[PDB]
Amino acid sequence: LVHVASVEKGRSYEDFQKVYNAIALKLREDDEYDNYIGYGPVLVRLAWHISGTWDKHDNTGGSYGGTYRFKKEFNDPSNAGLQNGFKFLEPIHKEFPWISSGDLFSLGGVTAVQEMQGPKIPWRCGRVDTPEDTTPDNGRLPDADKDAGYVRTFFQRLNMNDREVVALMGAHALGKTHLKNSGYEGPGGAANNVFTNEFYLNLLNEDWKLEKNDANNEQWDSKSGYMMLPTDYSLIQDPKYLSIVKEYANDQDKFFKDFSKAFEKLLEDGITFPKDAPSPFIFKTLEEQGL
Ligand code: HEM
Repeated sequence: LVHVASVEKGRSYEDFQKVYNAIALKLREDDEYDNYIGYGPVLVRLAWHISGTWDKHDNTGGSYGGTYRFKKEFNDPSNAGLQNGFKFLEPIHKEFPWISSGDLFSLGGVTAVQEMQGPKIPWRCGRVDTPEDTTPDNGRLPDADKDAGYVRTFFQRLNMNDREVVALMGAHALGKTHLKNSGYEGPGGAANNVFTNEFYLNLLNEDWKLEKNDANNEQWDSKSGYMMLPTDYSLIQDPKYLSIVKEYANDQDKFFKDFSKAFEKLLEDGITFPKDAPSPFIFKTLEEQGL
């Protein structure tokens, strides 16, 4: 399967910076969502789940085709709760009907991270919508109730290595688990709509307790009111993972730099970019624009 990036006709940096600003302006406006967390965390989760279907072996799945717009992927049990990120973006797609679905879902994730004061993420245009029959089947996204060997093995399919996996998981400092979506409940920290390295700090400094929640699932709970998933706590159980966790709890700039590279790579897996294709765009935030 080859998927070649095709820039939307005649579009350039300024067009996509207009779509960025539209998403970012609505993130500021619709602030009440999920008890004032706002839409940013569900939008970086949506960009991860449309990319996380990729399989390196046959180049199926991935962010290129925008296939989450089809019922099979929209109704995947693993995507429960992401309909709220879709409905947030649907106004903006009506306003810029020329951007492809893959591009709009991935730029929403980029915009949310930078607007929640994360690192800049280089983003590239050119994903092309593909037919309903290209939609990957349910079951390619990871279970939460498993251990470190499962996480390592699952992420080899998206060929991410240990460092990349640990840098990507730092995004679980954002938002929260919702019992009616996943059977898990609670936030992982106090700053859950500002991008920081707090996931790593909480993992190493809190007093975790294995408890059973109302959906009868086990999760790691702390006195402070935070929770960690079994696959999250996995990172301090494995010796290779645990020493990268310590590296990111001791250096927030290295965390930001490595997250930026692994999230771009995540979003680009499966796509062939021609050598005459434009460079990756670095978008300015509303704040850097005085907007
Ligand atoms: C083995 C890996 C992973 C598993 C099992 C997993 C699982 C989960 C689960 C069960 C939730 C709760 C969903 C809900 O109830 O609403 C969640 C939320 C979230 N995850 Fe993951 N995740 C994984 C990796 C990642 C990665 C790599 C990213 C992003 C780079 C990510 C970003 C998020 C975000 C931002 C949320 C919060 C959503 C919200 O607030 O609504 N996840 N994760």
